[PDB]
Formats: sequence, C-alpha cells, structure tokens
Amino acid sequence: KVIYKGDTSKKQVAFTFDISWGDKKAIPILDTLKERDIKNATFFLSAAWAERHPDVVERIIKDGHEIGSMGYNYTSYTSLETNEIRRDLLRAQDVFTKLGVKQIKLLRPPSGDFNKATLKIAESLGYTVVHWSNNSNDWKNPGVNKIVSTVSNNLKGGDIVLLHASDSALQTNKALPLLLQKLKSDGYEQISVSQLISNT
Repeated sequence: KVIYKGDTSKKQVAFTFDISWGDKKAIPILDTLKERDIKNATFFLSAAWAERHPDVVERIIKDGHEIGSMGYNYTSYTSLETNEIRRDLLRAQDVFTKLGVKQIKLLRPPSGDFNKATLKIAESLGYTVVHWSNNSNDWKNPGVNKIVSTVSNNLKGGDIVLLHASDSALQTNKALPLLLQKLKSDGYEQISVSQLISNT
C-alpha cells in the first residue's frame, strides 16, 4: 500500500524532490525545470519549512508541480505514538491549505522511516505513502557525473527517482539538465507521482 514505482512496462518516470530545509537551492532548481519545460515534477515538503518559506512554495505551485507532504516536524514517525503522528499530519495539512496547496493525497514520511502503524494512520487520513525505486544519492553530493550516472545507469520505466531541493543539494541543479536530457533522448516521459499512480 506504499508505492515504490509505477508501471514497469511503460516509459514514464517521476522525478521527485524532497525539501526539509533551506533558502537557496530550490529556486534555481525551479528555474531549471521551467527552462527545460518541465511543469509536472513532484515536490515533497516539510510543512515546518514551508511555513517559513512560503515564497518558495508559491513558486512551486505557480509553475504547476505536484506537492506532497513530509509531515510538519522533521522527526521520524517510527519514534512516535499514533496520536502524535496523526497530529503532525493534520498540522501539516493545515499549513499547506493556508499556503494554497491543493489538498494533499501523497505522503513521504520524514527520513523515509515508516512501519505498519504509520501506513494505517496515513490510510486513515486519506494519504498514499510514497517511497522511491531509484535513489540519486544527490544529498551526498558525490559529484555531478555520479548523480547523473546513478540515475541513468539504473533508469527503468515506472521509476520514482529521489532527488533533493533542500540546501543540502549542492549539485542537483547542475545534474538536472543532464538527467532531463537522458530522459527525453531515451524516450521516457517525466510525469507527476499522482499521474504515475493512476497510470498503473
């Protein structure tokens, strides 16, 4: 009931960007996506961050991208009671609505940590939990070439690719045109995570 990937027999993939902190890297990444004509990437946002940087959220919404939740506080759901998790998710949705975000259907739990409890809660709140199938490791800043080869050497149809647009991502923007070119030249289509889910 978590989604790791979409239809493996079709040439559609989802680039996803997590943002848990920062005020410098997301906007240039957004400028790059616009310049390369991508209007349907997916961004998972910590709502504590979003509340502090509504200008960045505004830009994500304006350019057309899908937004998913990463809760409010950036602490692991596996280390929390049931009610604490529900409350974090509710606080987050409250913030997202005030920022004008279309109602959240998608959840990426902080740090990617979840268990059985988390999933049922998420289901109780109407959320689909989203993981990934292709980790760029861009948060490690291993070099542009390494980000590009990690994603592209392993690229399969249906992939959900993990990238970051937080201020930890020093090289993601530099890698992004090369990633998008690889997609186009090899006949893959970049779609949002919701588009990918419905296309399964």
